[PDB]
Amino acid sequence: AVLKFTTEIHPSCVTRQKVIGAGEFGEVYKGMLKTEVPVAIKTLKAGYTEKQRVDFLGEAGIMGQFSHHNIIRLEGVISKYKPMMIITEYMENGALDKFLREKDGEFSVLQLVGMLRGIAAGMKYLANMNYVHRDLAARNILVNSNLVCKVSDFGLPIRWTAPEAISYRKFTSASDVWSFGIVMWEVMTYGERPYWELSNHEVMKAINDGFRLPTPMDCPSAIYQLMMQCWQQERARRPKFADIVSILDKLIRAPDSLKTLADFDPRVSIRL
Ligand SMILES: Cc1ccc(NC(=O)c2cccc(C(F)(F)F)c2)cc1Nc1nc(-c2cccnc2)nc2c1cnn2C
Repeated sequence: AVLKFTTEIHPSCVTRQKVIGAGEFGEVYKGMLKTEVPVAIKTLKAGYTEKQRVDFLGEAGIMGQFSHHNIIRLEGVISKYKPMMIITEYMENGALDKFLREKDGEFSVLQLVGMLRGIAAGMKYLANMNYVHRDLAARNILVNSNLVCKVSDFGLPIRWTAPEAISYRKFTSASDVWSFGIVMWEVMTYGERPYWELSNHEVMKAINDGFRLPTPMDCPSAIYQLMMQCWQQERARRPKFADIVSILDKLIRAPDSLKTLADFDPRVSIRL
């Protein structure tokens, strides 16, 4: 029943090709699926514990339940044979943080805001399904060849985490909203490191002292206003994901709304 939303894939349809990561007790590979389609494949290798099996098949089962344009698509699961596997779609463009950093300045404001609308729609879906992500960050978002962003989770983030989650482990959709605000800043800066060189303790002290990240360059005023309200100390005052999706949708559909830019604070004076 755990796998009720998932298709069981036969091992003969899967070809693992290269290791692209390490799972909790296994490797992640790039490979091919016949039914050929490129896929990502996470294995659970011999010797896994009971807890690891529960977490692995539980992950597969929740992923099978998710069917949304902005959530990574599960192709299927191998549970009847060993090694067990979770198989997803593969995105040639890869993870959003590296993608942005390698394409600095190459997109329009409308394209960047469109990416954020898609991420927000995915998060609205997860929150509605009562799934708390806990690690929302550009590094966990994949980009397809239509620039569509798919929320994912590759495993292990002070800089992205809401204060109540840091302080007492209160992870909710509202702490995900804080993270989403950080993702907004990541997108609009083309993948800059949140808080630059500040250490983790310096970031937490700054947040507690009331400081917040400054505006990206060339950032629409409405977009910075929105990310700032994602960073309200009081969890109950932050927008819900429904509010975020609605605002982003309305801004894109009336795109002149994005022409008004927030003032950028220069960190350097050049006089000529
Ligand atoms: C195979 C697999 C198994 C499990 C998961 N699980 C989730 O994403 C997950 C879990 C819980 C909740 C949610 C959410 F709530 F967000 F929906 C999502 C993803 C993939 N797939 C990957 N794919 C790629 C990849 C790389 C380059 C281009 N394309 C793809 N790298 C990966 C992984 C996994 N690791 N790595 C390094």
